[PDB]
Amino acid sequence: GPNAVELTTDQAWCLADVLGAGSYPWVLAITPPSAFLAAQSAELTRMGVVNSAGAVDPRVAQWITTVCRATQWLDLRFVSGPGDLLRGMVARRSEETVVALRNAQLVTFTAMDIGHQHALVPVLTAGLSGRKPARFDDFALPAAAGARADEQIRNGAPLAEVLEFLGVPPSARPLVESVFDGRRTYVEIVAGEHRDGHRVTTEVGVSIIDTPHGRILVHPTKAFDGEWISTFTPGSADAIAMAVERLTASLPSGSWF
Repeated sequence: GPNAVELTTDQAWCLADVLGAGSYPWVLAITPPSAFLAAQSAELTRMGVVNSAGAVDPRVAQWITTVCRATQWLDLRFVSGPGDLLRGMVARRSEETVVALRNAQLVTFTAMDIGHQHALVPVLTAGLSGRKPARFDDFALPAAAGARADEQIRNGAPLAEVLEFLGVPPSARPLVESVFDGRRTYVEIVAGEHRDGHRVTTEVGVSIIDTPHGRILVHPTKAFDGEWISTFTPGSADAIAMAVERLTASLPSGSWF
C-alpha cells in the first residue's frame, strides 16, 4: 500500500546495509545471506524500491531506520506449529510508529498511526488462531514459577508433573491445562527502550494464548520486593490493550500514551 511495503529477508538485509542504519534487531532474526549487492538491485529498481539513480525510496528508508534505531519497541515472538518462523516488531523512533512483521522468508514493513492502545491489538494477535476470549475467574501465580513451568513443557515434561510443580488447584486445573496444551498458538510480547545511554528491556513479557478454552492473556505485575506476579485473565481486546499499555509503563520512559 501507500504506507506499507513487502520484501524478502535478503532484500531487507541489503537495504539495511546500503543505508547504514545498523543491523536488524535479533527478534526478527535477519541472517546475513558484491555478486549479490548489485544482483538484487535489479529487482529493487524494478519494484520501485530504488530509483534508476540507485537511491532508496525516501521513507522506505525511514522505516528501516526506525526499526533499526528504535527508541521504543515491542518484540513479538509468535509461535505456531514447528517449522514456522513468524516474528514481529512494533518500532517507534521520534514519533512515527513502524510495524515489522517477518513470515518465512518474507518481511512486511508498515507505518501506523498509533495514538490508541487498542490500535495495536490486531497486530499482536495476527499470528494466532482467532479464538474468542475465554471465560473464567482471574488467578495469579509467581511469574518465575510460570516461566519455569513453561520451559519444562517445551522440554517434554509430562503435563501432570508441571501442574503439581505449580500447585494448581482443581478450580483452575482445566484452565492451566489449556494454557500448556500442545495444540496452542501464542505470542510473547517484550517491551524495551533506549534512554540516558541505556538499553532497558522488560524482564517479564505479556503472553496472548489461543487455547481450547479460548484466548487467554497473561500479564505481569511487580511486587515491592521486586518479584513479579503473572495474572491469568480472559484475553479480550481491552485486557490486551491494557496489558501492553501497563507493560510499557513499567519502563523508565513510561507508557506510550
